Amino acid sequence: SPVLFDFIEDTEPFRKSADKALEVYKSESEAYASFRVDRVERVTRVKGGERTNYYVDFSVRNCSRSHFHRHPAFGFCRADLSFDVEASNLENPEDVIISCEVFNFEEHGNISGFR
Ligand SMILES: *[C@@H]1O[C@H](CO)[C@@H](O[C@@H]2O[C@H](CO)[C@@H](O[C@@H]3O[C@H](CO)[C@@H](O)[C@H](O)[C@@H]3O)[C@H](O)[C@H]2NC(C)=O)[C@H](O)[C@H]1NC(C)=O
Ligand SMILES: *SC[C@H](NC(=O)CC[C@H](N)C(=O)O)C(=O)NCC(=O)O
Repeated sequence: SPVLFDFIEDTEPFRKSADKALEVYKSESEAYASFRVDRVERVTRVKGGERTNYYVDFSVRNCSRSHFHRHPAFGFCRADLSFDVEASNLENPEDVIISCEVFNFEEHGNISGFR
């Protein structure tokens, strides 16, 4: 059985999947409580003998940093959605694995300095 790796060009149908994966992620990681999906960036499909996996790569924002003129923040997440090969839509993955990494304006280089 060959394994097929390719990309889905129309990512908008994965937006809800990204929203829900972030919701799940933040329920386990309290520092992420204020976070919201920015854009779905890329979706990769891997089709195997057993499952179809979709890897939904998405940007996030730390909305608590939109208040009080805080330092900006951004993150990238990947959600791995694993589907029964018989699934007819995206709504009900058998399981989901999510990781996220954050990029804080003030923790990198000299960009948070003054003249
Ligand atoms: C998203 O943005 C918010 C705001 O920057 C981040 O929450 C803040 O996280 C810092 C570091 O944990 C908190 O500071 C800590 O405060 C505790 C108690 O005050 C103190 O014991 C620690 O030494 C530390 O200074 C800060 O309170 C918290 N701020 C707010 C307003 O909630 C959050 O971490 C960012 N999320 C992620 C995933 O990066
Ligand atoms: S993180 C602050 C909120 N952002 C969003 O809800 C979506 C992400 C985008 N970066 C965007 O909105 O441009 C927010 O509260 N946005 C403005 C509002 O008051 O709705």
